[PDB]
Amino acid sequence: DVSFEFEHYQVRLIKSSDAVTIANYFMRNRHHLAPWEPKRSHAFFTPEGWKQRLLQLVELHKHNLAFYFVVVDKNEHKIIGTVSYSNITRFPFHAGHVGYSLDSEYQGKGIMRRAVNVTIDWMFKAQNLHRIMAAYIPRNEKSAKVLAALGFVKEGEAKKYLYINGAWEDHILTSKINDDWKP
Amino acid sequence: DVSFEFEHYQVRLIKSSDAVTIANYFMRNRHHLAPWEPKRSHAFFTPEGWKQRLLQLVELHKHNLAFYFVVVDKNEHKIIGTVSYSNITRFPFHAGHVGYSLDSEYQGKGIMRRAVNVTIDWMFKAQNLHRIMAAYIPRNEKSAKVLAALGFVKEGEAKKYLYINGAWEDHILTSKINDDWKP
Ligand code: NA
Ligand code: NA
Ligand code: NA
Repeated sequence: DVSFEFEHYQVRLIKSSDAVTIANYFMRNRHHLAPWEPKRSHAFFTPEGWKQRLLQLVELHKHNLAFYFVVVDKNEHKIIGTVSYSNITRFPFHAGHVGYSLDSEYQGKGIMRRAVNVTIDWMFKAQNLHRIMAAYIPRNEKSAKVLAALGFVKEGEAKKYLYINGAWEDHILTSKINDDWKP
Repeated sequence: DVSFEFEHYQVRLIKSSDAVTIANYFMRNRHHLAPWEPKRSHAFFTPEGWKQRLLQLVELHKHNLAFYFVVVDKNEHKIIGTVSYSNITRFPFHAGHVGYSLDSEYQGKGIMRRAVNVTIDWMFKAQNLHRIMAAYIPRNEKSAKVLAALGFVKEGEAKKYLYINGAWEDHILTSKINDDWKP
């Protein structure tokens, strides 16, 4: 099954047996991630909430409708990042949205750059997507740099795009196009 | 002295008291190592040979001239690996050579990568080395992957470099440079 390794990390599809570790990761990083993401339900921080979500994701993956990757620190046996491909459409768009997160203690190590690059490559080659879209709040410099480094091209800006922490936030829209897409 | 622990392992400087256990380790891995390393004398595989060797090493440790680390399985109280920093030069090179080995029953667990990573980090930060050199036979894929994972950069190739098991063996030359070295 789908697995990528570099240094002491492993990037792979999330599994049902990840329920506790993924809940631990979002609990651990609750404060760090809170100002950048929409309001989260209680189930989002719990292993029982993730048990249910994982049932849905297994089903989504069966139909090639979603691909939720975790970044594992093999030294620590814990999840330290996520790379999620969602809102996948086939004909006539062949597009998906990518969203990612990283543990607050693993910043500035090029992990997100690598994890996203290897998964985009797989989404293009193994899943035959034509387009991956990403959107980030302009003051999220780390996110901007990652996307630029990976050859995502800025497409414009949607003002007041997503409701986060009680306010509409502008987002830069960016995308990467797969020239080798097969009809 | 210097000590690193992870899982059920400890990486530390070798000591006089290790004479028997280091001997057992090389005697245990004699055959797995013969195709990969230079011919060793008989004394290399005896506790008495190491007593002497250790008296020299203990001395090199004292004047920061050499750092011979062992990897210990704390559960079994056995040495299962080595990481040796030798050929150390201060001004105007600030460089040394790393050589390492792992017990053949302990392969595939990333033990070597972690042992070398944590000690390179110490050589850079606590010993202020500028450069660590490593060289490997191209068909030693296990060694190549360790070095790649730790960010060693290929500098070239030395044909017919070391005489091993009755023939001169080509070696890839690699290094890691400490950008934070202080003059
Ligand atoms: Na953002
Ligand atoms: Na490591
Ligand atoms: Na020989």
